[PDB]
Parts: sequence; C-alpha cells; structure tokens
Amino acid sequence: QALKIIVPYPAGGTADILPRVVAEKLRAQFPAGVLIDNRTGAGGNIGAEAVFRAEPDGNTLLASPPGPIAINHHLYRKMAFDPSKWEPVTVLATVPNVLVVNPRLPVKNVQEFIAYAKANPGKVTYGSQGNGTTSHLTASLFMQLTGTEMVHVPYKGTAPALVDLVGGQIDVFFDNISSSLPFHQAGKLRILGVADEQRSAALPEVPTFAEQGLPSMNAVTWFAVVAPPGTPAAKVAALQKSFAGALTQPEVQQKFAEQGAEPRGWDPARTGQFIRAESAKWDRVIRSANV
Repeated sequence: QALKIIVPYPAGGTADILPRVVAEKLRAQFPAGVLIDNRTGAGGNIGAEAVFRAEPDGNTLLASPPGPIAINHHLYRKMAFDPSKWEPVTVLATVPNVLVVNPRLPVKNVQEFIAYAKANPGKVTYGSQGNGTTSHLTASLFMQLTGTEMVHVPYKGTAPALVDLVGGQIDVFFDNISSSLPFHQAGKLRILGVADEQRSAALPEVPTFAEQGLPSMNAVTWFAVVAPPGTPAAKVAALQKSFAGALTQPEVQQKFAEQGAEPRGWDPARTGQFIRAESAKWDRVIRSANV
C-alpha cells in the first residue's frame, strides 16, 4: 500500500518542497513507496477534491497550504467539497508573512508606517498576488486592525508585485518572508514587521508586529496534512507520529529553514483547533473586505 500525497500546487515551490523533504525520511516505513503527486488548479481545489473523494484509509492524503483546507469555501461561491469535513493530521510548518516596503518609503518600522498611512489616507498602495490571495488577505487584516486605507494593486503572482515594489511602482507588499528575504539582506527592500507570534529564524533583527504594538497581526502560510472525511483516528494518529518524527531530523529542519519555514508537527487535536480557528479568522477578514 503506497502512501499517496497530493500537493495541489506545482512542483518546485515551497508547497511541494516541504512534504517532499519529509517524505524522503519516511521511505523505510512505506515499503510500497511514498508518492508526491502535483495537481494544480482552482486555488488548490482540484487536488483537494481528488483527496476528499478518495478512500478514507489514510493512504491518500492532501499536503497543502491553507487555500483548500480553511479559506476557499469563504471565497468560492460553490465548491465540489466541504472543507470543514477534512480529517486533520498535522501542520508540517509555518512560513510567516511580512510587511515589506520600498526603501525610499520614509518609514523605519511598523508604527511609523501606520502613521504614514493615516496621514496620507487612501494614498498608500499595496500590491498583491490577486484577490483572495494570502498577500491580499494579510493586507486586509492589517487595515482592519489599524483602520488604515490603502489602494489595492493586484498582480499575476509574486514576481510582478516584487518587481514593482523594488522599482517603486507600489509602496508596500505583504509578502511571505522567503520571497522578500534576500532583497532585505541586500538593503534593497525593507521588511518592517513579521506577522507571527515570534520572530523568524531567518531574520533575527526584524521584530514581530506584536512587539511593535499590533499583537493580533499574525498571518502565516501554514502547510498542513489532512485526510479524507471519516479516516479512523488511530490511522490519523499513526500518520502524525510519523510526520513529527521526520521533522525532528536535522536535515529536514535545515531544508525547512532554507524555505523560511518553521517545523511544527502538531498533534491531530492541536491541528484541528488551529484549522477551525483559521477558517473563522479569515472568513471574518474576507467579509470585512469582500471577495
């Protein structure tokens, strides 16, 4: 019985790399092999649906960022499955979002940026990867927490947005840390804040938003494993224990750090609470801003 893990995003990105690094460590346990299948489309809904439908024996699993687990059903009018019915296994890792600005912007930190945005109401421009994306929703969270108003400029993905931020065609981007990190290290962008409960290992000198007085401003790309509805608890538990064991291995922790990723390996109970908490949080953000 081979373990099939569907990643509903292309090969070669973070969503693909993390479950692959982990699955490399699981080989001895899964003699019939561990197979990562990439199935792109519809915000992860295409791959997600294939797992949702599969036999709930724990040998078909979805390894995904949040979209098809906790977010999409708040964005998409109708979908082929109900995300609230996923059986949680684990969270492999978290990659925090950050507030990044063009260095000519005359702000040094979050409070200064907040003040700039309020003195220049409706004028500061933020890029995103498109409506409903993590960058769009993170910006929306920030604005609802701070009562700032900023102009949305949607891009086809991260690279066009990052190019415009570097060039100065937009003022700000709520990027994932690994995208912006090397630009910040070369002083070519300025990361003001990390939207997480603790600082990032990859950027020890940049404070969190909590430490800059905005403690509710947490926004991370979490990579979870979930099983089809009705997968038995004992199988779920055995799988999570296996994933947690791999995340211990130094080589896995190093390859995760290389992506800006903090390993988690949370137990099924913790994982479920977190997902349910995230669904609620992001629905609340989407309603206050629209889809």
